[PDB]
Amino acid sequence: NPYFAAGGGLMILGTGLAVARSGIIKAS
Amino acid sequence: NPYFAAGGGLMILGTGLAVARSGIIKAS
Repeated sequence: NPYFAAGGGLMILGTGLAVARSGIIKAS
Repeated sequence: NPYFAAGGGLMILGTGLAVARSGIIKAS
């Protein structure tokens, strides 16, 4: 679990990257 | 985590490859 609790964090920050790219593109 | 922190980087550069192929095709 703790060695593989980072996959969820990378998925979370990747969803954040997609929301930021989408929202960032809308702002631009 | 650090042994598997490369899966996120490969996914990132693969998304970059898709954006570059899409954008590169548009430029061509």
